[PDB]
Amino acid sequence: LVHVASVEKGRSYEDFQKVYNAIALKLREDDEYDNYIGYGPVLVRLAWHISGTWDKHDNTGGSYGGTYRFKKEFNDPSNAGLQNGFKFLEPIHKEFPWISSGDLFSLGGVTAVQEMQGPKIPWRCGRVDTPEDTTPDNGRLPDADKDAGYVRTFFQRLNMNDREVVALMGAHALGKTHLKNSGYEGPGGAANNVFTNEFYLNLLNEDWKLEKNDANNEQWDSKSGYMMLPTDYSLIQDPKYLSIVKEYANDQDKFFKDFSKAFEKLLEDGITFPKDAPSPFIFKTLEEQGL
Ligand code: HEM
Repeated sequence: LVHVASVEKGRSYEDFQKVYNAIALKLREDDEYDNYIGYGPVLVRLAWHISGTWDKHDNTGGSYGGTYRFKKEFNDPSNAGLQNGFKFLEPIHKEFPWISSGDLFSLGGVTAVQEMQGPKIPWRCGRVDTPEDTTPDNGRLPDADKDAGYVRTFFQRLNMNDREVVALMGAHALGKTHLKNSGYEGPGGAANNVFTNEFYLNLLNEDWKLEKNDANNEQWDSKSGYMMLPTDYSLIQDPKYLSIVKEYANDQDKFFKDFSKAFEKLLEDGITFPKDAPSPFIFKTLEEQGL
């Protein structure tokens, strides 16, 4: 399967910076969502789940085709709760009907991270919508109730290595688990709509307790009111993972730099970019624009 990036006709940096600003302006406006967390965390989760279907072996799945717009992927049990990120973006797609679905879902994730004061993420245009029959089947996204060997093995399919996996998981400092979506409940920290390295700090400094929640699932709970998933706590159980966790709890700039590279790579897996294709765009935030 080859998927070649095709820039939307005649579009350039300024067009996509207009779509960025539209998403970012609505993130500021619709602030009440999920008890004032706002839409940013569900939008970086949506960009991860449309990319996380990729399989390196046959180049199926991935962010290129925008296939989450089809019922099979929209109704995947693993995507429960992401309909709220879709409905947030649907106004903006009506306003810029020329951007492809893959591009709009991935730029929403980029915009949310930078607007929640994360690192800049280089983003590239050119994903092309593909037919309903290209939609990957349910079951390619990871279970939460498993251990470190499962996480390592699952992420080899998206060929991410240990460092990349640990840098990507730092995004679980954002938002929260919702019992009616996943059977898990609670936030992982106090700053859950500002991008920081707090996931790593909480993992190493809190007093975790294995408890059973109302959906009868086990999760790691702390006195402070935070929770960690079994696959999250996995990172301090494995010796290779645990020493990268310590590296990111001791250096927030290295965390930001490595997250930026692994999230771009995540979003680009499966796509062939021609050598005459434009460079990756670095978008300015509303704040850097005085907007
Ligand atoms: C083995 C890996 C992973 C598993 C099992 C997993 C699982 C989960 C689960 C069960 C939730 C709760 C969903 C809900 O109830 O609403 C969640 C939320 C979230 N995850 Fe993951 N995740 C994984 C990796 C990642 C990665 C790599 C990213 C992003 C780079 C990510 C970003 C998020 C975000 C931002 C949320 C919060 C959503 C919200 O607030 O609504 N996840 N994760």
